[PDB]
Amino acid sequence: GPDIIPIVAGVVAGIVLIGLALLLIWKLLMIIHDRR
Repeated sequence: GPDIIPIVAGVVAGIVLIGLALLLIWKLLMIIHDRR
């Protein structure tokens, strides 16, 4: 869209960081119940 690119660069970027940050901490959750 018009005058929306600047917004996407910020949001679309953070979206990739959230999906990666969750998968990281995710391993910290399973690593505990892995030995349980």
